[PDB]
Amino acid sequence: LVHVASVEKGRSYEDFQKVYNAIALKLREDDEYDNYIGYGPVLVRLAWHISGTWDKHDNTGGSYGGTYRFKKEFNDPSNAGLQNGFKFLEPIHKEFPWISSGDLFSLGGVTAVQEMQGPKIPWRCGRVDTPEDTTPDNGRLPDADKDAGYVRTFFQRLNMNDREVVALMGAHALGKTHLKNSGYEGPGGAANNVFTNEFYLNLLNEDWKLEKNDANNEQWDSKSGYMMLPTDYSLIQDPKYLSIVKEYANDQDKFFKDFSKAFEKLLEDGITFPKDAPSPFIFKTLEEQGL
Ligand code: HEM
Repeated sequence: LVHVASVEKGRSYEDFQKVYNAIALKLREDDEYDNYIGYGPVLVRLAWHISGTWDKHDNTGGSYGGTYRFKKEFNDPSNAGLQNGFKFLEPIHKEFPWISSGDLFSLGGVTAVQEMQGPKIPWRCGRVDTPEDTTPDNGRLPDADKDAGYVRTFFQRLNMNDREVVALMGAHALGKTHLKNSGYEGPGGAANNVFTNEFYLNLLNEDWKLEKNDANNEQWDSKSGYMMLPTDYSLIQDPKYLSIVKEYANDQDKFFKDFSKAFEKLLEDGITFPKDAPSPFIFKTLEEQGL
């Protein structure tokens, strides 16, 4: 399967910076969502789940085709709760009907991270919508109730290595688990709509307790009111993972730099970019624009 990036006709940096600003302006406006967390965390989760279907072996799945717009992927049990990120973006797609679905879902994730004061993420245009029959089947996204060997093995399919996996998981400092979506409940920290390295700090400094929640699932709970998933706590159980966790709890700039590279790579897996294709765009935030 080859998927070649095709820039939307005649579009350039300024067009996509207009779509960025539209998403970012609505993130500021619709602030009440999920008890004032706002839409940013569900939008970086949506960009991860449309990319996380990729399989390196046959180049199926991935962010290129925008296939989450089809019922099979929209109704995947693993995507429960992401309909709220879709409905947030649907106004903006009506306003810029020329951007492809893959591009709009991935730029929403980029915009949310930078607007929640994360690192800049280089983003590239050119994903092309593909037919309903290209939609990957349910079951390619990871279970939460498993251990470190499962996480390592699952992420080899998206060929991410240990460092990349640990840098990507730092995004679980954002938002929260919702019992009616996943059977898990609670936030992982106090700053859950500002991008920081707090996931790593909480993992190493809190007093975790294995408890059973109302959906009868086990999760790691702390006195402070935070929770960690079994696959999250996995990172301090494995010796290779645990020493990268310590590296990111001791250096927030290295965390930001490595997250930026692994999230771009995540979003680009499966796509062939021609050598005459434009460079990756670095978008300015509303704040850097005085907007
Ligand atoms: C083995 C890996 C992973 C598993 C099992 C997993 C699982 C989960 C689960 C069960 C939730 C709760 C969903 C809900 O109830 O609403 C969640 C939320 C979230 N995850 Fe993951 N995740 C994984 C990796 C990642 C990665 C790599 C990213 C992003 C780079 C990510 C970003 C998020 C975000 C931002 C949320 C919060 C959503 C919200 O607030 O609504 N996840 N994760």
